[PDB]
Amino acid sequence: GSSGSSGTGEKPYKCNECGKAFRARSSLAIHQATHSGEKPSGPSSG
Ligand SMILES: [Zn+2]
Repeated sequence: GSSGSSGTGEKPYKCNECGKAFRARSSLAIHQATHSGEKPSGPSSG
């Protein structure tokens, strides 16, 4: 694995969906726009 630690690193925003941490809101939002998912046309996967 990895330590994923480079000097400073404050996690002001935390995604209550997976566990991601962004520096600002905009950064968090853009991501939250990936979780959305329903009525999938093609369950072939899973
Ligand atoms: Zn997330």
